[PDB]
Amino acid sequence: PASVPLRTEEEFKKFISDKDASIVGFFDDSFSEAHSEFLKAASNLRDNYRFAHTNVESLVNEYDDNGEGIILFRPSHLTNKFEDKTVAYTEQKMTSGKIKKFIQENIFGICPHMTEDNKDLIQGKDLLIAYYDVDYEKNAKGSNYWRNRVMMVAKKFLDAGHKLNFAVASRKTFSHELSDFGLESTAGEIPVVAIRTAKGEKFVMQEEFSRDGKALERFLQDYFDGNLKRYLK
Repeated sequence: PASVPLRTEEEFKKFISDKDASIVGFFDDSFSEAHSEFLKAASNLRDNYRFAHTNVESLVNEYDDNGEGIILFRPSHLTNKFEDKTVAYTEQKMTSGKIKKFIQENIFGICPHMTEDNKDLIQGKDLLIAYYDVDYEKNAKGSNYWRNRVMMVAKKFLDAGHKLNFAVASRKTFSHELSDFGLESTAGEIPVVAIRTAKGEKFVMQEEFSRDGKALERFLQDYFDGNLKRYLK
């Protein structure tokens, strides 16, 4: 069952309550080229992502207007002012190739929480990570406080046309990665920040992370302007 059939609204609401994102197909025609292409995408990628599909009429009618849609639902605990919880597939034609691209480009949003499980999906492109005591079990309050500050700043650079991906991550979980940046792992609350480019250059924020976001802002400005020396371990 590469994609989970959702048979009621209640099963749908259950599916999307996960700590990870949901990729949900809405098809009134289970035999269409499009439905087939989604099950193909689902069979191909189900090891790293959560797929489900539905022909429940109220659901299909809600999320698409022509009985043929895909929506990504990002995790409820991560919803924020800077982006929306849902992303619709808006290409005219659904192919497995286009669908995989849409997942890769949209599933994580402005600043995912990087975990042990999703790290290989998030890493690989030019990426800023803020590391701190992220833990949505015991510390949702702290986790949101710092993530909202990273996102507020990131959103401004993104809107301005800059290309860089962002994430937050546990300074404890990723204690080993930190040594790449000459950062130590502590139980301390204040984020440390470093960028790794796709081509392997590392840039480490020097100033302390200020509550108003301006230290991050100055670091990113210098990064984009080409004013930072890279970190050599």
